[PDB]
Amino acid sequence: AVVVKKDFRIDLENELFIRGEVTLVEDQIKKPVLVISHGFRGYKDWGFWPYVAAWFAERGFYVVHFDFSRVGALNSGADEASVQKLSTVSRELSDLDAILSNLREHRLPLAEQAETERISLLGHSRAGGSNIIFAAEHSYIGSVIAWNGGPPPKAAAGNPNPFINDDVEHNKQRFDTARLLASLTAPVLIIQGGKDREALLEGQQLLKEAAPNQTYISIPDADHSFGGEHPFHHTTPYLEEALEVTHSFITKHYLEHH
Ligand SMILES: O=[N+]([O-])c1ccccc1
Repeated sequence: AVVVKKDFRIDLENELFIRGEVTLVEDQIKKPVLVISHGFRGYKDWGFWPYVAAWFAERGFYVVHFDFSRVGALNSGADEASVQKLSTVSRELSDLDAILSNLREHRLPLAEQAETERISLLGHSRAGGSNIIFAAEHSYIGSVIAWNGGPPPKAAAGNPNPFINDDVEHNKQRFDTARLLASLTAPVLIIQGGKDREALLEGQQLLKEAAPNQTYISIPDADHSFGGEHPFHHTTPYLEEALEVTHSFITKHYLEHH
């Protein structure tokens, strides 16, 4: 049982691109799909992501994780205005659309082993919110999990990004995850570490109050990265628990029960 890792690159407009990887144990059968989105400071090789992708591949998934367009732009020497424009939630939604379209058109590596009837999303931090938005707007997403994220987007930390300020202001209803969670009939899981930063914990309580239909799990002693921040020598009890709970939540919802 070898975990294969197949690199790919999706060419977008002009000089932009998405680099990604498919992680899979090749069993000559279609496997449910997990698409992973990294957080605002992440990239596909950051911290626990390679371990996480392999962990789900060992447990029966066809896994996709990838660099958002803004990562390749930065690495390619794009200037600050270009990188800032690519850093909106709106661009995340568009990059996810390119990943999912290429998956659904069987252009990703080993796509004959992807069960595209059974797509789940896993998003970390800021991508937890954008994954909820994407899932709510796309019927073909069957379930979504957010790790230490979920609340509606707002202006990023550090330097002012005006494109982010405009994106947030022109999309207040569209990006309101409390309203989206309340009406989404697909199962949503939010895992939140109890040691995380305290404006985030308050945002998470508003989601649970707004949308008690969904599933909210606390890991009381875990921080924003479940201890798996870069570099990654080994897993942690908080990351293993988040993986277990995420896995259990997905399989619990594969069969339609009533
Ligand atoms: O209250 N909670 O346990 C909770 C609330 C939001 C997200 C995760 C857990």
